[PDB]
Amino acid sequence: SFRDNLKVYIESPESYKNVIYYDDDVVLVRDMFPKSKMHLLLMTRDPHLTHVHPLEIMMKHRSLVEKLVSYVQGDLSGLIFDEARNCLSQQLTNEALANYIKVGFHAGPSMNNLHLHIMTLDHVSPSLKNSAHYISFTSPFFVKIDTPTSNLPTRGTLTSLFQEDLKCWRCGETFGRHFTKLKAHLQEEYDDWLDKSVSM
Amino acid sequence: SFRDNLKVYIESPESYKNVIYYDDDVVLVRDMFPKSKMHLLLMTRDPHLTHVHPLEIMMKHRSLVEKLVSYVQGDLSGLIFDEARNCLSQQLTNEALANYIKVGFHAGPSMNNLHLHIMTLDHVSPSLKNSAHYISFTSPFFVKIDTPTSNLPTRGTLTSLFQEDLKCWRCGETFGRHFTKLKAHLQEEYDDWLDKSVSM
DNA sequence: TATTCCGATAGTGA
DNA sequence: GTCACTATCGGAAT
Ligand SMILES: [Zn+2]
Ligand SMILES: [Zn+2]
Repeated sequence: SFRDNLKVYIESPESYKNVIYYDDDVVLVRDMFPKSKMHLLLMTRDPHLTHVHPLEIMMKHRSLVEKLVSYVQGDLSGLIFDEARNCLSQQLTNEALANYIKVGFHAGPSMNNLHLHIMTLDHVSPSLKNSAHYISFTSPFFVKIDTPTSNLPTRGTLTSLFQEDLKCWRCGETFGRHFTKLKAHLQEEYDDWLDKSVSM
Repeated sequence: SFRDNLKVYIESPESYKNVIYYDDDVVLVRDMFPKSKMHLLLMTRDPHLTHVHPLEIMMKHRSLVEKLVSYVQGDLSGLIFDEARNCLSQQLTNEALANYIKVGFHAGPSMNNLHLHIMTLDHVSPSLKNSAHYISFTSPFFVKIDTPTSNLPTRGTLTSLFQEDLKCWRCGETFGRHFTKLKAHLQEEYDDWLDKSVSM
């Protein structure tokens, strides 16, 4: 099944150059279809935990949540900032980049192996091809890793999000269902953010 | 306006080789986007009648209706059969062709100059490109010229027809909204009809 | 809400 | 229900 496509990264990380980190516990791998300039996946290698739904992970597996956050903010932090500088600009400091990165799970992932998204905010990417892509990362469907448990969405409830009008995440401008127009505007927003960020 | 596109044929039929007949009263012209193998338009040149709605023509202009029918069955009859043989097959007799030709108005034409469609039944044509095309010629939206007045549709009432599932005019097979599949089937139906018709 | 391919659907401009 | 262009929307296979 296509839904098991990610299992090869946790089973044989030694085989993939796009696996930019692995140890006995986790794998950090580049998303094959990046939905922002930088888009990485952090995957547990635990044979049981990998098949636990991310909302259940957030609710009842706080040790794993803390462990993943610890990887992101510690041992993988330098690596992630270098990936971001290569994907965006060498001229961007850790401080600028940290405020331009989000980390979270999809509330309804299609792939069955638990994967934590670590990505830049731009959503400027050739692989961003439709409204559902965009909405999945910019609505409550994207469950940020620091969401309090009492604020988690209920499994299966967010279907209707995907039919809503499009709004730019940065400035709030609306685009109805005109995805192509949104796309062009996201480019502009990135150009703007970059100019402002390097200008210090 | 694009809606006045046909007026050139009644104003200056002398200028167009695809005007296959003209006199002081009418013009017979090839449809520029034929929706069957043969698709002709018979147009009154009368400055007033040309802008009368076809349903009003059918209801209250019986002399013009009779005159158009007289052209079709009389002085233009040989011409129409030749067009049909060239468009379909030389091997088809007048008798076979007469049962494979329909004559009628659209209940809601876009073009403003009154035009009577004279066309073969096949609907096999590169210009037949969507469901609305097909439905416009095979439903009550196509008002056959011999429709009794008491059985005419009311102006503006047939909008909903265009959303219905597709059915083959010849054998009744249904295709949902799969237009491409209908198209392929119409080809087959034409091949079948042709084989049967020349086989005397 | 995995991608990709095809095709139906919708709005516009002329 | 003029055409033609663009883009959105929808199902199916993988
Ligand atoms: Zn914006
Ligand atoms: Zn049929």
